[PDB]
Amino acid sequence: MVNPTVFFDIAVDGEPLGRVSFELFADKVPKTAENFRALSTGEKGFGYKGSCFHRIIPGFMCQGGAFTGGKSIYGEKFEDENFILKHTGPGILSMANAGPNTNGSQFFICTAKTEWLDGKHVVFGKVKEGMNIVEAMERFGSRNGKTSKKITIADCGQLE
Ligand SMILES: CCOC(=O)CNC(=O)NCc1ccc(N)cc1
Repeated sequence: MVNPTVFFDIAVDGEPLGRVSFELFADKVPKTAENFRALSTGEKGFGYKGSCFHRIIPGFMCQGGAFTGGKSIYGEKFEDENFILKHTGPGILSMANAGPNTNGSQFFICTAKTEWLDGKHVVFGKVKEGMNIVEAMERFGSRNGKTSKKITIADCGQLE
């Protein structure tokens, strides 16, 4: 089977910035890819639509996925599936966590190589189209992650 592709339409204080799409590496991390895919379509009855990027650190990453801390599709938190894929550069999609085996819905998009996270955060996808949109988002962050405008996922879903 072809790896899934999903998309986010990004808005800044309600004004459209464009569409970002992601390849999900289901061939290496099937359970982790399936969680993000289903949260993007809304098929379990909840997910990423309407949520914000709450933590943005320029030169590092954009983090989102906490909706009313977030939750996985497998009921609160699931195990680290593997560490096959590494944090190799801009556009890498990886799971946020609060220690071992604490994956939920929160995720981050890298804007640099973040090798110090290897073996602790599960990498599961990469930006395919719209990397410049992620770079534009990054400009609304700060040292501590606070955003100066409301950066939201206005819409989301599956393309393949
Ligand atoms: C670049 C990645 O940096 C972090 O992951 C920092 N930790 C973090 O935000 N922890 C909060 C959190 C709570 C519950 C779940 N499920 C996931 C995350």
